[PDB]
Amino acid sequence: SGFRKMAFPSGKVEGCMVQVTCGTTTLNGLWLDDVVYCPRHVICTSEDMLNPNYEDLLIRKSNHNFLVQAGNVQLRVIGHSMQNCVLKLKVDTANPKTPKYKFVRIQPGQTFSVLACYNGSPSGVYQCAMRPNFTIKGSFLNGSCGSVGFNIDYDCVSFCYMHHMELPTGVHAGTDLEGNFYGPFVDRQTAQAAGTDTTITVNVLAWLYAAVINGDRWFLNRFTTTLNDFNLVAMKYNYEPLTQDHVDILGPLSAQTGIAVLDMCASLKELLQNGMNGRTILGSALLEDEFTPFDVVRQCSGV
Amino acid sequence: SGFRKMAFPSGKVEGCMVQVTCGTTTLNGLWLDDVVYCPRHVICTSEDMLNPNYEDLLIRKSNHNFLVQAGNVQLRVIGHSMQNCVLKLKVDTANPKTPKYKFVRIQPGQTFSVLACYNGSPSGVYQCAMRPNFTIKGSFLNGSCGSVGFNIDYDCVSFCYMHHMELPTGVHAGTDLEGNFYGPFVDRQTAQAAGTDTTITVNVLAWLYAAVINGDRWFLNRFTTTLNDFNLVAMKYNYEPLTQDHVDILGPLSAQTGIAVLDMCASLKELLQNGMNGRTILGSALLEDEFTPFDVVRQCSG
Ligand SMILES: O=C(N(CCCOc1ccccc1)Cc1ccns1)N1CCc2c(F)cccc21
Ligand SMILES: O=C(N(CCCOc1ccccc1)Cc1ccns1)N1CCc2c(F)cccc21
Repeated sequence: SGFRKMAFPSGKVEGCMVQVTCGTTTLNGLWLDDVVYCPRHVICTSEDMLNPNYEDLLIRKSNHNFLVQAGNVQLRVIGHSMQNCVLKLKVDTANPKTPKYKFVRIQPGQTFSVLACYNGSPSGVYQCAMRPNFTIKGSFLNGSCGSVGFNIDYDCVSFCYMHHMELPTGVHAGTDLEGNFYGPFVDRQTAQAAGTDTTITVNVLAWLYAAVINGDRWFLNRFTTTLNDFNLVAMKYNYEPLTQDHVDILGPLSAQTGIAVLDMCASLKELLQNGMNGRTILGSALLEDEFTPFDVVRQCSGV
Repeated sequence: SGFRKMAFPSGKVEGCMVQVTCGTTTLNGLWLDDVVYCPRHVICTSEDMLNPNYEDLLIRKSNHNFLVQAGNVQLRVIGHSMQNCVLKLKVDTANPKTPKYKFVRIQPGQTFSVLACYNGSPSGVYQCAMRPNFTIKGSFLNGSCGSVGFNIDYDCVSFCYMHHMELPTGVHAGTDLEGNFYGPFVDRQTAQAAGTDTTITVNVLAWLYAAVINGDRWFLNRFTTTLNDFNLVAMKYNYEPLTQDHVDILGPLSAQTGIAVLDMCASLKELLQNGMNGRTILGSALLEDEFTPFDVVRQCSG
């Protein structure tokens, strides 16, 4: 019993965090095998950030202009290249703590754990969702760039996010580990702003299934809905469209609980209309959208 | 920017988690040097749990009654003893990944990270507070017993909690690593209930200071209160009394924001009475009480 925002155990990632310095700029890098990955803006001054030409900034650098520290130990850089918005530093030592890993690009609505780091030293771990507007609602201060997001499956770490910047609303933007930004954002100080965000409907439905599994049914009703009528209503509350794919993904939870997906949809419609009337669902007074169907299954009793 | 419930990185503790089996009962243990710590109820059958005589149940056990698995590797048990409600198994191998550590007992209102584990295998990490009623609002299924709570300072792990049981309301109870329970609970399956809980006032005020630091300001006011009048309100709404010590601990945040604690109390006083006026504070439609003043400073300025 209980239901918590739970992160993956972070130890496999902790052993990969290093500090990268170029000039007066320090941030975090990810040391896997003999490569360190970090945001390419490490090669920029503050002045450079308005209109950087990364090709021109990088060609002026030699390997020894990059200082990489792994705990107490300096790693020697013996090569560098840029891939999209990520700098890849070849080092002369393979990380002996490299876990089984892959690089994955996630889609909006997917969750991951973030290891927030400063000066190559891990500070804290929390769970995030990729918002529909391609931002994350993290907790990051100056010095956090190059902190990573990940999932773990068996003993395999799937890296999906690297932190690059803060937007004016206090949310965060970054790239996959191939250096491609999530969303329309750029590693340039421009007037970019987060789009108006929306609620991740499939996740809210998963979390309502979690509430049922943990023994709460107060919010159900005697109605059903068509998928189209559900979407017409939900969109009036700035909820994401629910697709047939989402309905399919919810099948196992439907089966475990005996509540048809469109019957849970009718429940959600009524919750948006009514509020909670002084009640809570899994300890929350609002509808939670940062647990995926997978996350509910992961955490909840299968009974 | 941003404000998130954050756990400590768990790697130092991951390297200490093992599986302990006695008969048909399997749960998690903590392997530090050549000793494995786990709940003593591992020595019980389901029948024994109704009215266990732990003294007798342990005397009847030998080293050979215990299996300890560290990953793929069986550790041989070469000694056993009990300290309060914790079983200590001496093993033939010192854990090479033992961190610098201490055992500390925490106070209600204090926070810690939990590494939730099953079959000696870490599955997830989250942040908890020790509630005033000495329970924790965790997330634990069968097989989680022996999962631990901890804080980290520099390179030193301070272990403060070991999971023992679930209560009927779905909250959790356990011990410090010396086997002393938090709260008026016993390791027997008999009728037990969480006391009516109360809200950790100093933590709510800390979180209101966090909201101000993150530019959430709407609940500030000109109008203020006394400690006495505030505490009359606190008592009405099942909040813990606010002490002068609490007021002192919040001093940094008072200074940073220009908002006196008793002015923030009047804000909180209005929120408990008048409510939240449709609104949210840091994305919450409840008053959050599981961030300490230290946790806010740690995350906002660090
Ligand atoms: O948002 C930030 N910074 C760093 C600002 C200083 O950037 C620099 C950059 C280079 C040298 C010295 C200083 C503050 C953060 C808070 C929490 N997370 S990152 N950055 C860093 C990268 C970036 C962009 F490419 C575009 C817009 C903003 C930003
Ligand atoms: O709450 C639990 N259990 C385990 C029940 C099986 O206990 C046993 C114990 C021994 C042998 C066979 C079976 C369910 C949990 C859910 C989430 N966290 S623990 N326990 C185990 C210990 C305990 C007490 F000392 C007093 C009351 C309840 C419990």
